Formats: sequence, C-alpha cells, structure tokens
Amino acid sequence: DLKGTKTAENLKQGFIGESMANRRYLYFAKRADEEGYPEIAGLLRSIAEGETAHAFGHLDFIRQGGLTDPATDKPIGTLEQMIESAIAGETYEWTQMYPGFAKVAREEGFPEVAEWFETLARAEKSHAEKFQNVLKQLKGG
Amino acid sequence: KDLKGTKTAENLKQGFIGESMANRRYLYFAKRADEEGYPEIAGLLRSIAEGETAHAFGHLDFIRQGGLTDPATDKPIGTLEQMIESAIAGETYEWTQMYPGFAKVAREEGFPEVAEWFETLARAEKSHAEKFQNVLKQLKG
Ligand SMILES: [Cl-]
Ligand SMILES: [Cl-]
Ligand SMILES: [Fe+3]
Ligand SMILES: [Fe+3]
Repeated sequence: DLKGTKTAENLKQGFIGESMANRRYLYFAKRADEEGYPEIAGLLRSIAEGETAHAFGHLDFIRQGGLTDPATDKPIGTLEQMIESAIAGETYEWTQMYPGFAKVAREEGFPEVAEWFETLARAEKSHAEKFQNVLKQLKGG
Repeated sequence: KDLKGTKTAENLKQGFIGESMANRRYLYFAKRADEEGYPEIAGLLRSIAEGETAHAFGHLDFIRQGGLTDPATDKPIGTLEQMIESAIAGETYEWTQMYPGFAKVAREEGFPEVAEWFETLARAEKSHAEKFQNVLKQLKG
C-alpha cells in the first residue's frame, strides 16, 4: 500500500512540479510567439505535452494506490469523487483563499493585485456552482 | 509595483501552484468523463480548465511585473532568455537530483513499478534540459 510512504509524498510533489512546468512552458511559449521564435515556441509546446503525460502518470499511480488528490486530499477514484474533489477545492478558493489573499493585498497597499484576487474569488464561485450542477446530474442518475 | 518581501508575493506563488494543478486535474477528470460517455461534463471540465489557465497566467503576469521570481525555480522570468534559463534550472534539478532520488526511495520502499516510472522521467527531463540548452545557445548567439 502506498499510503503513508515517502513514495506517496514524492508522487504528490512530482504532480505539483509537472503541473507548474506545463503552465510555465506555455506561458514562455507566448513570449517566443510574440518575439518571432516559432521553432522555440513549438519546442516549448511539445515539451509541455511531455509534462502533461508526466503529471497524468503521477495521478494514475496516486489513484491506483488509493491515494488522494494532491490539491484537496479527497479521493479521486471514480468520476463522482473527481467532481467532489473539484467542488471541495473550488469552495475553499472562493469562500476562503482568494478573499483572504485580496484582504492581504489591500492591507499591504497593492489594490490592483487585490482586485485580481477578488475577480478570481468570483470566478471560482462560478466554477464551484457549475461543478455542483455536474454532481447533481451524476448522483441523480 | 515592488512586491518583494510581501505576503502578497507568497500568495501569488501559492495561487499559481493551485491554478496549475487545477488545470491538470480538470483535464485528467475530463478523460474519465470521455471514457464513460459524458461529453457535456467533459466539455465543461475542459472549458473550466481554460479559466484556470487564464488565472495561472495572470498570477505569472503579476509575479513578473512585481519583480518576483518563478514559483518553480526561484529564478527571474522577465525576458525570454531568463524564461529558458528558468526551464533549464528546473529540468536540471529534476534529472540530476529529484527523480533519481524518488526512484531510489521507491525501490527501497518496494515499489519497483513506480521506481521505473521515476527513472523514465529522470531520463525524459534530461532530454528536456538538453533541448532547452540548445535553445539558449540560439537566443544568445
Ligand atoms: Cl525560432
Ligand atoms: Cl454529459
Ligand atoms: Fe476554478
Ligand atoms: Fe521537462
């Protein structure tokens, strides 16, 4: 059983890093796009597909091992559990995380960052509601 | 406009990590919905995932504009050259240290299948690092 092992923690950290790598490389590719480096941009995009495969493989072992979602500590074995994990994370983000980030940005004197965090709190609330509707569809049959 | 040293800087970093994971998670969940025959759910997951891309990229915008470093590597990512240098730094850590160590631990804990996966990833990240090193030569030439 993977539960409680260092390998379980390493799969989680692997997933975090691969997730960031895909985002980072696609963001970098947009800079190459604008500056006129299509071969560099294309390489960044192709490497990013590698990082997708790596992240998804980590999630495969996590799920096969009975481990929980790195982002929420909720099970992700079935589709319903996956949607329940999405709801749990989104609910935390709109009710707690992004409002708290916005308050801190305001208190530190960064009103534009605070406004961004408030936009994201509203967006994650919308995401949460959409996922809640998906769960009603699945559990209702 | 200088965010260095603030709680808001750390919150942007943690926001980037979570949004990066959210996009990966939702696309992985969408593949399950695909297999089971829920195309409307899968398409919603994919569209919400695009939202999480926008959120992650916006966090990176504020990180770069605020004088902060890449969440994954603690290296500056202002210019395209710096972005590639950040990719190289992260990949180098992953192939020289991170994934080989994960593989050693997995074999020690009795997970040879997981260890083989980590060894495949160590080799893959070494290839990625070498491709990025070739790109940097092009940009700096
Ligand atoms: Cl090019
Ligand atoms: Cl459907
Ligand atoms: Fe969301
Ligand atoms: Fe890589």
